[PDB]
Amino acid sequence: EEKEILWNEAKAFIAACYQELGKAAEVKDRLADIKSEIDLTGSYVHTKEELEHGAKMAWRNSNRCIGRLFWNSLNVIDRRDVRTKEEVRDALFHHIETATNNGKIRPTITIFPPEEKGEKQVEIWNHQLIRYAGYESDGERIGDPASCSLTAACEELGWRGERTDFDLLPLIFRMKGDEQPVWYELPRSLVIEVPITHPDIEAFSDLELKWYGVPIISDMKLEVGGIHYNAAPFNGWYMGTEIGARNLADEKRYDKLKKVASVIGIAADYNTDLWKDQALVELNKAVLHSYKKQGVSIVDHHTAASQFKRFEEQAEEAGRKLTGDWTWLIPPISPAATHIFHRSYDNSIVKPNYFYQDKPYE
Amino acid sequence: EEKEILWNEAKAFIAACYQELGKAAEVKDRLADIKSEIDLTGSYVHTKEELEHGAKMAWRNSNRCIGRLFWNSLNVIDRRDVRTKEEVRDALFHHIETATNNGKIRPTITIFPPEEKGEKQVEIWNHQLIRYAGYESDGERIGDPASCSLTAACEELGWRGERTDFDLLPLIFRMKGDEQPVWYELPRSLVIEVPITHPDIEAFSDLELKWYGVPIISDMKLEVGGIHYNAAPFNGWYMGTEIGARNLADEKRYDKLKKVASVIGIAADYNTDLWKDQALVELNKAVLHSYKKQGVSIVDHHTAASQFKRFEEQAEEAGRKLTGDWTWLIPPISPAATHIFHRSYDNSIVKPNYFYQDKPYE
Ligand code: HEM
Ligand code: HEM
Ligand SMILES: Cc1cc(N)nc(COc2cncc(CNCCc3cccc(F)c3)c2)c1
Ligand SMILES: Cc1cc(N)nc(COc2cncc(CNCCc3cccc(F)c3)c2)c1
Ligand SMILES: C[C@H](O)[C@H](O)[C@H]1CNc2nc(N)[nH]c(=O)c2N1
Ligand SMILES: C[C@H](O)[C@H](O)[C@H]1CNc2nc(N)[nH]c(=O)c2N1
Ligand SMILES: [Cl-]
Ligand SMILES: [Cl-]
Repeated sequence: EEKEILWNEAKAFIAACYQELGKAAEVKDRLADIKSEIDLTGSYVHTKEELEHGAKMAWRNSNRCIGRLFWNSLNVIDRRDVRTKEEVRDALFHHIETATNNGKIRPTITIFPPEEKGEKQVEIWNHQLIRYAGYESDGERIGDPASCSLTAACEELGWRGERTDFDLLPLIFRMKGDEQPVWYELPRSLVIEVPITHPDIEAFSDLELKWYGVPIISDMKLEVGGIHYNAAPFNGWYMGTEIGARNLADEKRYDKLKKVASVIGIAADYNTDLWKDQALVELNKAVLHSYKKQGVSIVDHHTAASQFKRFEEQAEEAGRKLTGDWTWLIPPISPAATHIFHRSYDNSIVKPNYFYQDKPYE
Repeated sequence: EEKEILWNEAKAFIAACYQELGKAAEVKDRLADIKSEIDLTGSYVHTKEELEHGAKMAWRNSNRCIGRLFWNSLNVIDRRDVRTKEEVRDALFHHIETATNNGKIRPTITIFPPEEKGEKQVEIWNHQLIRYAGYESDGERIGDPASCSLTAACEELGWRGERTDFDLLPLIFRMKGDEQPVWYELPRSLVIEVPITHPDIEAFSDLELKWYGVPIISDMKLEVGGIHYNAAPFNGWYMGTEIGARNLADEKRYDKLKKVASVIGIAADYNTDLWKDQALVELNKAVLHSYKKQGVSIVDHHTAASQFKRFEEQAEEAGRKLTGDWTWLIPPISPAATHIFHRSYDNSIVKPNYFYQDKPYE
């Protein structure tokens, strides 16, 4: 059964991949090769062409992603050759450097060896490669609450955070054969951060807010033609609302709205004053302004929605079915000001794609 | 088949209705009565108790409604006794008066005779009892574009609008047996309107915006125990966002955001300035302020969401399954600031309920 699943997915992937690459005449022979290889070894190995396009198709099929217009320009780094934790660490460091690109962010994915018998070769513990630690003890909340369980895990393994609101978590991953993951502190020279200021309101800096430049998802599984790439971190640039409307605004995250209201000089007493709404807008203006002043790539939700419309149009012109998750595609502020809000999307799952997987901690 | 459907729905409704009313011992006899009545006549007649509670259950089951906390206090007016267009007109006039209640809006429903053989006794053409006309000719847009097709229909029948941006449409409905609907102009003394001003920005009045006090949906079908009440208009009070984020903001409605931006003194040139978002917030603050100053009932989306949370809690305590449409329940501004955004809802259809029906025009 396990191998029949692999063969079925491989058949579907290769046909589709080779179609798009105008290599349709080579499907027949390559399928035989794969079929023999699965019979002999219990698996098959992607060509670099197949792997690159698979990772691109996977982004294109990500229903919850508004930034899919640029699926075909994804920078794919092939690291199936790594065998040591030093090599994984350096590959991860390199990803941060080249994706950051001095602020001109390059959408990039680094692909590590895939699962064998469902056996992971490399197991990344980080949710993102760059993220802030979180602490909760004796009514004391510090940092990012979403990071509380990973933070406590790292601190088991001998790491200690400074207990600032923005402690950088170490890279943490486990190798096949090892019982414990290893952790490495991030070189600060690799991590761009942006202080949040407001274009009009000088007092905004009193909040001492900041965020990191590059969101690098490192805990999802990339599936291509029946092959499970459990370790394959990828990044784009931020949409402003992810930071200003969620990361810094959610009560279960940094919960900054009351403080924003105070520094922008409005009362936070009456629901009918819409003070949360006003604070959200100003905080979001601040995030966009700050990233642009520093020369770090970012997109606002209006521009992003316009780009996504072009993605929709391109899908139609290419004769591709479009899939999407309305609940994730709408931005968390002024969603009805985007075209997305006013139409519906088929939330079917097409492969290749990126998938959730169970956390090794918790 | 038609009558078996009626009997099945009746069985399910009466059992549930009489349970909630603590009249469970009377289910058996009432079902026989209904069963005989369907056999003899092809239908059955609700007691006033059944009708009132049915209309209440129907509101409680309305998945897309955030204001369901107050389902049990709905004011039900039984007008199954009407036979003449004069009686329907006066019933409609009365609904507007008593629901408006000098600004202290009473959630009310007026229930007209139900369909017989799927044959309507009364056929209401209005989408809401109080709404603005819309015109489109020679590139000229006036009023509410959502009303363009009904407006053109009324103007076929001898009505003529003043072609102001806020022409009140006449009541328009057709009686069984008549080929054409009749129309009656609304007495202005019955219709409360609210001029939109802003609490801080004096120039806001230059926009000369206004809206009507009471949203009275008059084109949906109320279904109770297999009986189709196609004509049964109902009202609540407005949630502010319905007016400020949709009716006045949508490009396909009044499309006022650029004008709002100008009068609040901000540029409408760059997506990254979030000018639409800022304009939306101020326009929505204006709507809430204006309704409150005039003494007309209204609720903000934060307070409404808090109320809906209590509805959720009450459903659980009563042992009732909760149903809802996430896509309609989230407010169109700052949705992630409400609890609704952060959970999921089962969108199953439970009866009694209100349903869409085909328009007699278009
Ligand atoms: C280039 C800039 C990009 C932008 C602005 C962007 C924007 C977004 C946003 C706003 C979300 C919503 C997630 C949330 O609300 O927390 C999202 C989800 C997602 N994006 Fe993108 N994205 C970009 C690039 C990429 C790339 C390069 C990939 C992968 C190759 C990707 C794959 C995804 C996936 C898988 C999700 C959903 C993750 C989940 O299920 O939780 N995106 N994107
Ligand atoms: C008391 C104040 C009420 C408030 C604040 C309220 C709020 C809302 C809101 C905001 C919507 C969303 C509709 C849209 O986005 O256009 C809605 C939908 C709805 N409400 Fe309510 N509502 C109230 C009372 C009622 C009453 C009395 C009924 C019926 C007895 C009702 C039945 C519905 C129905 C059926 C819908 C969905 C209509 C559709 O499918 O398009 N509501 N409500
Ligand atoms: C590559 C990329 C670029 C960009 N601008 N934004 C993204 C956002 O993608 C994610 C960011 N952060 C977390 C996730 C995954 N979250 C999984 C947990 C979860 C599940 C369901 C709902 C929820 F709110 C949270 C995806 C990814
Ligand atoms: C009773 C009541 C109170 C209150 N505050 N708000 C409401 C709102 O309910 C509606 C208001 N206006 C129109 C409708 C029905 N719209 C049907 C057309 C439609 C279908 C699907 C999507 C859409 F945007 C529009 C319901 C109803
Ligand atoms: C059909 C499409 O999802 C459309 O934009 C929906 C979204 N959710 C909504 N929510 C509300 N409250 N009102 C609406 O008219 C809609 N329209
Ligand atoms: C599961 C629940 O619907 C939750 O609030 C969803 C809604 N849509 C979302 N949309 C985005 N972009 N990000 C999220 O985390 C969520 N969470
Ligand atoms: Cl993030
Ligand atoms: Cl309305």
